[PDB]
Amino acid sequence: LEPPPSTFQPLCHPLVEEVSKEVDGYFLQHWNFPNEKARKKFVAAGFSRVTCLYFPKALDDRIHFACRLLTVLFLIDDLLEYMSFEEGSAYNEKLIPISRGDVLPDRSIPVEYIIYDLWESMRAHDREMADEILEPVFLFMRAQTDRTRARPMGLGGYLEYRERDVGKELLAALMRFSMGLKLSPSELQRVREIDANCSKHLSVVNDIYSYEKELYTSKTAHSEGGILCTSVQILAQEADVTAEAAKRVLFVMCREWELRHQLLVARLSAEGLETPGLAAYVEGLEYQMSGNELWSQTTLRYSV
Amino acid sequence: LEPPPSTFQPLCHPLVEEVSKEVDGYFLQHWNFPNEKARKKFVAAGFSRVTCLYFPKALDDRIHFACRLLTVLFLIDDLLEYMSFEEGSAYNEKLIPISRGDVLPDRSIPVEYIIYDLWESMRAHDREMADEILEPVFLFMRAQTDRTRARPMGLGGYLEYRERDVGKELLAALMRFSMGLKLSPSELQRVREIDANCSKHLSVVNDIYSYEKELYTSKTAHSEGGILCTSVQILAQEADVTAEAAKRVLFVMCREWELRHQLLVARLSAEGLETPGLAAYVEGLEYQMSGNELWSQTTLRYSV
Ligand SMILES: C=C(C)[C@H]1CC[N@@H+]2CCC[C@H](C)[C@@]2(C)C1
Ligand SMILES: C=C(C)[C@H]1CC[N@@H+]2CCC[C@H](C)[C@@]2(C)C1
Ligand SMILES: [Mg+2]
Ligand SMILES: [Mg+2]
Ligand SMILES: [Mg+2]
Ligand SMILES: [Mg+2]
Ligand SMILES: [Mg+2]
Ligand SMILES: [Mg+2]
Repeated sequence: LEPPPSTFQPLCHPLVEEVSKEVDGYFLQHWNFPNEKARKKFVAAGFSRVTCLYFPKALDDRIHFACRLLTVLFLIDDLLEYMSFEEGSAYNEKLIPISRGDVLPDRSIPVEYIIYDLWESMRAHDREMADEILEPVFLFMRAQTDRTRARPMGLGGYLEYRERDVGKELLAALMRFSMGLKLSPSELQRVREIDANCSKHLSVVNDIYSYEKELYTSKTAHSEGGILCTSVQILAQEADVTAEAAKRVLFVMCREWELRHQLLVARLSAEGLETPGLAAYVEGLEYQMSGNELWSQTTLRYSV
Repeated sequence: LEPPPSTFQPLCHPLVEEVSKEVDGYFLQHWNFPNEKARKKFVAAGFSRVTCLYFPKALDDRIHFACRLLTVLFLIDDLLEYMSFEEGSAYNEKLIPISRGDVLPDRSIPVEYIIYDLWESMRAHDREMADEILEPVFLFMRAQTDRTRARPMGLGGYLEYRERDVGKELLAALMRFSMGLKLSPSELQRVREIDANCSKHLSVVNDIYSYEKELYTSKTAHSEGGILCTSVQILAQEADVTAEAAKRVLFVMCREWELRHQLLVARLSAEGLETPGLAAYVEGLEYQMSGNELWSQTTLRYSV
């Protein structure tokens, strides 16, 4: 699969090697893997590597929090595939009060205490910015088991839903936390078109590379949790082409979204609305798009 | 607009010039054009040229019938843009029994006697093959004013509907007629998937090139008859990109349909199911696709 040209230059956080060792090591100590094969597969994924590609301008003393959060979320994303919507929702809802810190974790259950300790540590570091990630995470978690996944969707409807399931908002708040980048409500409201555009790119680039993994899952895992929900399948169906053909077409659309990002950024600046905070922010989103692509292309999570 | 690479090479009927003069000449004599500007615009379109590009292997003494039929359908297609759906339906429905020869035309009304005389001349030449064009034409006519045009559609629903509005079936029956190419019902059932795929290519290539014309029409003619119904707008809205962006993506999808045509034909031959008749037929479909594209990218109908 030959990606169409992009003008985006992906960047990776400079501390990626040390932070990946730290965070992978933490999960290898605490998380419950079913066997050694699974432990190796976990390390192969490079969950801290994608985090460092997503947030290359994260502050050095903050990048690890982001790595931990995305790692645990990846792990849960995989667990949900073996559950019904009802079971998955129950699993996720239990972690919400724990994430807030309202409820103590069962220390015999790694997901509970990992989640609890992580969020406590983030609030200890920067309470205001950590709290601003909570609702975006819960919105993502609830989308994961939304019944809409069991209903046919068109492309537009899918992308509207997928903005939640792909965790666009959580990634934005996490990026801001990791960079210590504070924005006003007016600044935030100002870039909503830019956000919505960026989420389609993240979503579809992921869909393109994760399709084979997810097709297999739809055949082998739970009839609800493993359900095939992806732009690749949707376009293949609507246009009556193969999944591989749909990937090639979707990749061209991703590049059109890249062009639109540049246009929207130019226009924000042109109408005198680009603050220094907003400039750092929209550049931040570009790294998310190019980083997501670079990792997705190379990660063993999708290639094997 | 740079079309991506294609391996389909167009071909034009050898008698294109003389048949064009003949058929243009007939319509200039009989059709009620409003003024000299419209007469010139009619000749500028090259309706017999597109017909000769669609059916380059038509029999020398049948190609003119196809030019006449497509020419009158083009003229009516344009008239409908200034009517409500209801008016358009009444207009087309009048012509249906006349096309059958069941009702005599009012000889003071050019569209009626042109339609009557044409179909009578086709039945005189080859009755069985002429009759096989009737219902496909009527299916297309009824799609033209179907209120589904004014209701939301996704890409898949559009392509399904547009198969009728683009006249895929009538073009196929007309192609066979013009070539004297008789296929059995079983043979036709074998290539149904091939037909469906070819329809999407004809549709979207036309949509891409005729978009500027249709956009202008939507803003200036009847709000129903001139309504913008096209994959360019549908994809632009589904993806939230410009019309120009949608065209680029759609063009790549057209090449995917070309690949699929080649795969389906190869499979048909491999299974020992490609009769000599079917071989001629599928090659004929390829000419429609490439001829449609060559004319669309060059006709003054779309560029001015
Ligand atoms: C940061 C990414 C590479 C996204 C890819 C898909 N995963 C699924 C698990 C939960 C994450 C938020 C994410 C959507 C992240
Ligand atoms: C044969 C073609 C080039 C198609 C182009 C669009 N026109 C519009 C008028 C009615 C025709 C059937 C057609 C769809 C033919
Ligand atoms: Mg997943
Ligand atoms: Mg998921
Ligand atoms: Mg995926
Ligand atoms: Mg038209
Ligand atoms: Mg039309
Ligand atoms: Mg058109």
